[PDB]
Amino acid sequence: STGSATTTPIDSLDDAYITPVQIGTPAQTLNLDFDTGSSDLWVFSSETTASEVDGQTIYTPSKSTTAKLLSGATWSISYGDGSSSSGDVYTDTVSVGGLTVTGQAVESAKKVSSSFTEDSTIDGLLGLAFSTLNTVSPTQQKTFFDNAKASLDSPVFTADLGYHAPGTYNFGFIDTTAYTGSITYTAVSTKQGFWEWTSTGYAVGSGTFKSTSIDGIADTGTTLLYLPATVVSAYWAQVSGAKSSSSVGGYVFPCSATLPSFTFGVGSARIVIPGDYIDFGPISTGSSSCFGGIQSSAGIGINIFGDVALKAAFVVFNGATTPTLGFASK
Repeated sequence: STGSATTTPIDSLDDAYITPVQIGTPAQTLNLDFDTGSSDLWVFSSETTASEVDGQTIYTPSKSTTAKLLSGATWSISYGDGSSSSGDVYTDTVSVGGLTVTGQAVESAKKVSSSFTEDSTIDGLLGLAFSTLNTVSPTQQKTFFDNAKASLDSPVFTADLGYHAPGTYNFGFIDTTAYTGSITYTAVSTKQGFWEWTSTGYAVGSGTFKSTSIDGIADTGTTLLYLPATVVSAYWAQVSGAKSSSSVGGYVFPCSATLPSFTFGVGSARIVIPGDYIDFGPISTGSSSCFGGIQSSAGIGINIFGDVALKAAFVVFNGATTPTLGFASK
């Protein structure tokens, strides 16, 4: 089997991407944030504290003939921005882009933090990291991809995120029309539960490439590119007026700037992020200070190749017995 679904930015800055997902019978369609950095499929639901729902579409298990309470199971997750959610668990039929999994754990939110309530465009998350990170207790649950894998034509999914435009998530096949040149594959460590890999270096603009190993994760659920402070300083030093602002919480730059590109290495191959991809606009409405799309990972504890980086590539998440990651230009 295969599946293919369009993913769409939630706003004009590509702050996140939502993908329609069918849950239950008859289908209830929710727009979920596909997150290769976590491993829980959770949804706003009829069980979510009413004051914490503000415009989201909810899953109502009682209206699904295929929903079953997973008795005794609970979940609770925190994310990198300090947001969180928790609840109980149903199993139900879940389909993405025509690909169907029966018995998928659907984690129903009883509580969500303010950041989730305030974002009316995201109805939940669909985690695509390794199932070892799944938070369901006392019986850990598998991701949608893990459950689908055996049925897939090939044990892969691909992320093809757009810049200020829709893109595609494919399951079970590699669309050879969706990228240019060849795909370069690179090793993955699953030791931390992530799609963790080592970039071979970077360049800033038309500058010379610096060969240096940068360990990090391929994370569709993070907006920006988070890299070591040395790398990030070298980038922003090429932008007149750019500075790290403690009050804003990262590098800012004059909105009048033209940003240089940023290149990262994948083996002997190179992915070029255009400068425009690194512009996240005014820090507040009407400001002439703009927020940068490359930020330091210092104090996160891991480097993160988030959407800023991934949307410059066609990315293969290869879930074969020995997992790997593939990157191509597009």
